Amino acid sequence: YSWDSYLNDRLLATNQVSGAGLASEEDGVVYACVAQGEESDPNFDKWSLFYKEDYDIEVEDENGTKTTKTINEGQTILVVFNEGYAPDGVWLGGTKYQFINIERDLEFEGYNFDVATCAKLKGGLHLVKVPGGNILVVLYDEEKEQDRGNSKIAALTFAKELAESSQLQH
Repeated sequence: YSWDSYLNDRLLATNQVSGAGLASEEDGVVYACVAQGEESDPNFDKWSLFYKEDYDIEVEDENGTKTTKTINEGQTILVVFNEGYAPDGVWLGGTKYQFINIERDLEFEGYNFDVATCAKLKGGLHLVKVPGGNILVVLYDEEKEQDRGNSKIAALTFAKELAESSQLQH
């Protein structure tokens, strides 16, 4: 597909998320995305929310020790599903999110899902493994009448649609 159409009609049309993308499970790199930017900003760059090439960050531990870490953003998404923790945080689009929770085999209306949630200032994201070996990335923005609970139901509802038609395979 051109996944943009689909993401917009099925997910962004809800008004419950600020953005949505698909990542490959192989590298965790978002390859299709939409952002509610629209009003909003018309020269708004949706990719700015979802993609950023490898960069170094400076970290200071409690000791006062300063190190550099090279952030590969996709990898920070894979570590949460692969290991169940985030040694560096989850980074997306240059923004740091805090890993709050992972729920494996969460039951949503007939289907099971691995779903992770991370937080930023006045927002966050949900990550859901969906078929085709994809990760669904959903953003929410508390300044836009969105919240963590409703964006997650919205992410799960979209994942269920994908899981259902993935089972028409003929």
